[PDB]
Amino acid sequence: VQPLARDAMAYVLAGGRGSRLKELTDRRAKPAVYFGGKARIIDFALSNALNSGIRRIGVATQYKAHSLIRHLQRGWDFFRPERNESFDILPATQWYEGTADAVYQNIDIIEPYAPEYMVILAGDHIYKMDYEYMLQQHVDSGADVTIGCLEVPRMEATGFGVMHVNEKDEIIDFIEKPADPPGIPGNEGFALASMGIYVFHTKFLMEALRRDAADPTSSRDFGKDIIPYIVEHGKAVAHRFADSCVRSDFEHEPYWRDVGTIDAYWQANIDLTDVVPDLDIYDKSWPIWTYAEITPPAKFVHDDEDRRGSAVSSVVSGDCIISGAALNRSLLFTGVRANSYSRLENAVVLPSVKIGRHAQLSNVVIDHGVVIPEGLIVGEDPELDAKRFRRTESGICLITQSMIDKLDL
Amino acid sequence: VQPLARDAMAYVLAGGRGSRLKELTDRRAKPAVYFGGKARIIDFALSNALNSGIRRIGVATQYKAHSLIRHLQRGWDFFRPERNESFDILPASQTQWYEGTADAVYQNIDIIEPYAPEYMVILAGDHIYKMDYEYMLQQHVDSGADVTIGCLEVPRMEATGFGVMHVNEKDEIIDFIEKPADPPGIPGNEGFALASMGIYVFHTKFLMEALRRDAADPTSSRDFGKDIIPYIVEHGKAVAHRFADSCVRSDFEHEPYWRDVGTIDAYWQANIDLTDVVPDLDIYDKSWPIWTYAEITPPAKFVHDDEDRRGSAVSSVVSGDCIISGAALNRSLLFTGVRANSYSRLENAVVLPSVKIGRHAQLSNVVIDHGVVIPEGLIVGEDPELDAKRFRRTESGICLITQSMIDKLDL
Amino acid sequence: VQPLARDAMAYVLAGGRGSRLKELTDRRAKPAVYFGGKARIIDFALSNALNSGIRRIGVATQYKAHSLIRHLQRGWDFFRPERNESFDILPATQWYEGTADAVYQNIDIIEPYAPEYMVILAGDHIYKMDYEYMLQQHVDSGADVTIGCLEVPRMEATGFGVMHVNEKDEIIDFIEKPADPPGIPGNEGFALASMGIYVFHTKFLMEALRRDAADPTSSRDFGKDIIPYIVEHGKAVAHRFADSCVRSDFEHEPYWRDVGTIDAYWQANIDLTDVVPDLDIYDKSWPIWTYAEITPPAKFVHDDEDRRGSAVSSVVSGDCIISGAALNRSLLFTGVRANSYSRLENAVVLPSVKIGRHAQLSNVVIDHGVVIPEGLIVGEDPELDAKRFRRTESGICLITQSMIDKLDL
Amino acid sequence: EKRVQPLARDAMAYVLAGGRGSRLKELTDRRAKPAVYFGGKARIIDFALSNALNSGIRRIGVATQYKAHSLIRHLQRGWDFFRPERNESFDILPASQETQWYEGTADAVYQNIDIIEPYAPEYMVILAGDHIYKMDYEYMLQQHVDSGADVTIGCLEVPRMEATGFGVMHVNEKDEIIDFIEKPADPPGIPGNEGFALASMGIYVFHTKFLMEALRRDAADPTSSRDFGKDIIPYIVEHGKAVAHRFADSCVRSDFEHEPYWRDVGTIDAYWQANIDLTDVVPDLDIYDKSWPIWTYAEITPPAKFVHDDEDRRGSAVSSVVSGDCIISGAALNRSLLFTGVRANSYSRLENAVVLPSVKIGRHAQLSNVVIDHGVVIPEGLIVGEDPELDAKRFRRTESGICLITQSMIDKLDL
Repeated sequence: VQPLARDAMAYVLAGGRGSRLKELTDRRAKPAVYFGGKARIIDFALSNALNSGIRRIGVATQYKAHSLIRHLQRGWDFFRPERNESFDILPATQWYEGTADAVYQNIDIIEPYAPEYMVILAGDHIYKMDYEYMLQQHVDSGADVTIGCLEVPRMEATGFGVMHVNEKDEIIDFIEKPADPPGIPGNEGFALASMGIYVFHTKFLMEALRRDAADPTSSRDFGKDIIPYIVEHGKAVAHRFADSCVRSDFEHEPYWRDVGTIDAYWQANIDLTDVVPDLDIYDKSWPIWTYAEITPPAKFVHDDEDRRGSAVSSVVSGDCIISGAALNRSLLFTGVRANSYSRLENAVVLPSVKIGRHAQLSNVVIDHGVVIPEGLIVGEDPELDAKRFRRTESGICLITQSMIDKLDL
Repeated sequence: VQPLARDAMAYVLAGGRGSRLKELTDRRAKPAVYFGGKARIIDFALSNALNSGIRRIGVATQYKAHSLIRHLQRGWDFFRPERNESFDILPASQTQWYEGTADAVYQNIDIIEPYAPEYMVILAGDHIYKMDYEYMLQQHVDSGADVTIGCLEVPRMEATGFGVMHVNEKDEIIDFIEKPADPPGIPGNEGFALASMGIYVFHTKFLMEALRRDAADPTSSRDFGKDIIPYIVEHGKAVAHRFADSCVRSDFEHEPYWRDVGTIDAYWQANIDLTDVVPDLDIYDKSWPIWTYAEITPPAKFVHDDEDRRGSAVSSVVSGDCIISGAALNRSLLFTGVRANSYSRLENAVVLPSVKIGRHAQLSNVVIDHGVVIPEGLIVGEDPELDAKRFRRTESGICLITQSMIDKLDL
Repeated sequence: VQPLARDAMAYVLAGGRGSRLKELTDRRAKPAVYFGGKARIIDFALSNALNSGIRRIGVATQYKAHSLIRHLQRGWDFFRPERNESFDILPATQWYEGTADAVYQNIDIIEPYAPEYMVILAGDHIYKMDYEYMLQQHVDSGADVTIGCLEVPRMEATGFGVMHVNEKDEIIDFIEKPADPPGIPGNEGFALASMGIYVFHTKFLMEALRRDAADPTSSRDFGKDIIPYIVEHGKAVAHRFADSCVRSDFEHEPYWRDVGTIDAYWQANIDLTDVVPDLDIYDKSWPIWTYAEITPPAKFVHDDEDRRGSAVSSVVSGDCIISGAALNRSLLFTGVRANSYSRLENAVVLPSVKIGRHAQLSNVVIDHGVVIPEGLIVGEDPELDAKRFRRTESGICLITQSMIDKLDL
Repeated sequence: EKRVQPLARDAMAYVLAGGRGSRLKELTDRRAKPAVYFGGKARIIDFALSNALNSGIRRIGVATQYKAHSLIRHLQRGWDFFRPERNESFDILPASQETQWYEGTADAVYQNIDIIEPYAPEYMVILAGDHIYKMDYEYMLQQHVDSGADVTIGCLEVPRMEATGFGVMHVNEKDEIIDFIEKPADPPGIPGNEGFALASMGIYVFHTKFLMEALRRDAADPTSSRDFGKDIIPYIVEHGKAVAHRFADSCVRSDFEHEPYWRDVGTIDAYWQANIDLTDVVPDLDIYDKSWPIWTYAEITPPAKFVHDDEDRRGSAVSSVVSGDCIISGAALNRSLLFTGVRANSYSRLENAVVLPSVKIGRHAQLSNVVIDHGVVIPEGLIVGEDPELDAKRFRRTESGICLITQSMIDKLDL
């Protein structure tokens, strides 16, 4: 009779340590990692909730949340309770004992709002999805939990929490990374991979997590304790990402990215420099909100036979001054200073980085605020680079300031 | 002890047609004209008021002000009355419009009175400059003047096109002259003259009766520069305040910066000079920021790198949400949202927001109005007689391009 | 599945004079008249749009617009275009030569948004409605216009532009203020009363308006020209208020008021003093947004035999100081200051009113900011009362500052 | 130089808000003292924040600690209007920057040097965030640079009998501090005017340069309790120059406030008194002074509604202060102060009651000389203020007969 997103509350689990992103997540959680030239990773789930019409949002934080909390304070500050909206930042006596405990310790935050539906969201993935489709299916199916799932070729799901399904898209088994992922009935060769997105009726959810906290035997996680429990003792249904995903007209397939490794993080950002990227960051119909300040425009200067500031096949944010520096196939976040006779290629450059004169960097990820000393060469000597910085097996160097300062060169 | 701006209300006069900007001000008052890549002209005076600590701002607008008013509604929306801040947009009505710039104040006494400020800072809303108004506020009460007037220190040859302040040894105004052929020089500093910036400071009580006396005078032109100021220069006490004293000069600004941008060449030159390696105006300054209306936009993007086409910008300023797809930019300033397409070329171009450049177009020495769609293959800057017959072209060689003109050509 | 509000624009008509409110609207448009103790009239239509899910709103203004426009600038300032929200104030040859011209002159504001549906609203009524219902009837009905109608007893409708329908609620004729109004077939005694709420497909509305500006015989009005044009040539289906009205559990009937006359304005505000008011201003599930400031609480002072500052069976806003004044069956907006030995009864007191000592006013509407001189008496001399101020037949006095200024006797 | 621009442009206010409100007992059990409500809408911390705002300080940092959940949430929702590109900043700084908490009140600044120094403020204004007072810090800033002092301290001029509970500053003819004693049993006196002493408000103005010096060389010394008044301040009064700034010179008074207002509300009786005092005809604190307004977090709420007038119930407030969204239904209120959302029902009576937000007073309940905690649902027929011995056993009753009532005591309730 009315749209269901009115009665929904998005609960964002943003306690991801990153870990596999190494120094990139040393002083910040993975949802706080920058992506795309402007936003952060957590901005996609939050914008999905906003654009789906969900007016109540909770975000549970955990590992090194100081930068994430400050981002959510400064950027997602426009919710007003008297308009029936709310944005609750819910940081962790001591740590949360998992991710279902992240919902248990904040019952007294949710239950005052009395939402009828809770949309449990992973806050460390890049994707655009209309959660109204997932809410309608949860009501129409009468399930205890609806789980969003990717349709992935049956060889990529080997590194995924895979749900096996029958012909009515009801989940009959969950397997953590099966060696031979079970396929879709009548559509073998594709398996359903878990997105970490679950829809519950709130009364059912409050009861389920409460039983979990009364189980000293439990690890207090949705995927290892809660989700297997309804899969076996109850009713679980799968929601396919392709049904809910919001595709631009310049998007060639449903887009979802885990950016779990340094190589995957690098590839997802550099792919935005392509002629027609997989992710349309120019889409106005399903916009991504984030914290942004009014910045001066980007500037390209110098044009001698010695030095020319210019960008080619590149994405350049505002407040960037490209002073006699050559940029090719590079993505620059806000406020980057590149100085004369320097050159960057295949570089993901996080905000407020300064490139010293005569430096030459190839196939790199430069962390926030790093000052690259004058004349530094990266991407030329693999063994020297693997000694000075963190180098992936395909030649991408993660460069942090603590690596830079520990060089007598 | 206490700062004077706490008890001051900046009153910005924003009803300037800027007639000599021609089609650039067709449907837009001069304070609403875009400048510098992101801001509009009126944002400088308002940002000077804010950064000087003046928490009450009134903006008087006149002709074709819908786009200016919407800018003020959207960009300057953060003032809170219960924190003793206010931002009043005061368009003419609430019999015709404002009879003059002094009537612009007079019609709005009942807006000014409830605030009861002790000082009134009358600002021109159509100039580009940075200034700390507390210095001027400080000189006013220490001088006992009836009005303090902000003045540029310009060489006498260039002061001939200004309203010039004749000043004695105490910088007291003994005569005001409209565009003198031989401008009176500063005593002891001949060769320089004092040119009015249109910045005034009054005690609010003094100002209210002046404009009320001006309103009860049928002879009056109802204008500050013609009726109120020349009245004080001879019957009251008028003192000049020197812009060099109060100008907020960035460390990378070689001189006090003030631009009128009163003609198309002057508007073009002021914008295009921000592409210098060291510009006169520092748009990367944080100590005295210029606030404006801005939205979150995607970054600028450059695509294609062939021998046929290469998207790139050299010696240029490029705002966000600009897609430079196989287009070659040189010495150009692009506002937000520009789409430049394959095989096109821009040189010495000021390109206002949301302009599309079609493939194979080549434009040199241009000002392209907001939202203009340049047809594919158009050439500007190559045939002066053809460009002048097609567009508004200055005698210096700069074309102003509007969509009306583009729609008016088979050729 | 998708809510239709996501793709609609609410276009509020707020250029009304409210002439039978007399000096209450001498310097304000009727949509800017205060109502309820904190809000103004137009806030209800705007809140209905916001709560229905509509985030693109345009408000056309005309007569006495400054305080209305200043109200919209500072109260409805939280919309952000890059979140696909918009709020346009449209005071945009002289004025609006009608009401259909109010849209025609602002097509250049509308069709760039390219909304799929237009919801044309009257901005001078007090009501709570979910516009998703009428949108969800419009696109299923396939009509060229859905018109919101109140089902009123047939002798109330004599002041309405009345339409009658068949068994399928299809509008066959439109009669403006019928002396003997046509009743609904089958169940007569009641009639459909048009509320001035129109729903269109945007592409249809644009043509209907441009063909209405083509005809020179046109008064350029919806209800007078375009609306009767479609029921004669196109398809119109009425929509019943009771199906869409948002009623609290404490509102015993669908609430809608016109407050067209001073007596009707007084009545609607004073009825809020009831124990069980017809309008529940405490319904948080459909809240009315307005311009509001942080204000001090209400203060009640003095308690002697001669003076006692207190309010009984009244509604008192913040920043109100009831100092030795006795209030009874009154409603006070923010900022009122009633001083010692004064007495108010059956009074609607607009913001910032000052009641001097010993003043005793009864059955009045006091205009915004009026200073009541000490010892003034109203309500005891019906003959003297009509001579100083404006008295209705029922004996309600509207008091403005100008009436007080001219008071010798 | 200048001598024209205000010093506040180059200052940053650092609000210490990590206190426990020790003697407020159950009122600060799940709130820090800066988060305790005061006045009818605002919380205690809003006064120091508003003083900084209205003084011209656009850079604020708030250090939190003990049970900071609702305090931090209050700061996120209310104090959210600062924009860094306008040279404004509001930093919420919880104690997670190391080992457990902040070692002290000076540790709260040293742990956050990395946030302070990029701003590069010229002057540091250290504020206690648990006092009710209105003050223009610009007077203190300008005094600091004309004095050449190392630290300037805000001081209350109180009779020496009352200065026995404060940190007392011993000054000379030039109000230059000679000594500091922690709560002297017989405090020293001011030259030219003894019978009075200078008591520390906990307000310190530093040159940021030297403060960073004093804080870094205070972390690397295990002799220090890592506090300003206990460790930093006494160091300067000995090795440098410490000057006393008197609240009477910078206090912002209304036309309706007859004396420099400063309250500590450190106990339940003091807290109850400070709120009830607002119901007086001429209050000591003028909450209607719009020249120095107190900003806080507030929502659009419905008005206050009074209803019923029979022979035995009449909803009415007398000599009281009633906030919005209050429905006084057949309830009589006298000498009370009600925050937001309070629901008082028929035949109930309140006298001398400070009623925090969203309290519900049940029918026939009669309460006298009480402080009711936020959200407490008073059961029907409850009688408080009638039986001193039984009220003392059921609730937190003060030595002067004020009962603090929390929900943790309404549930635990018997004969």
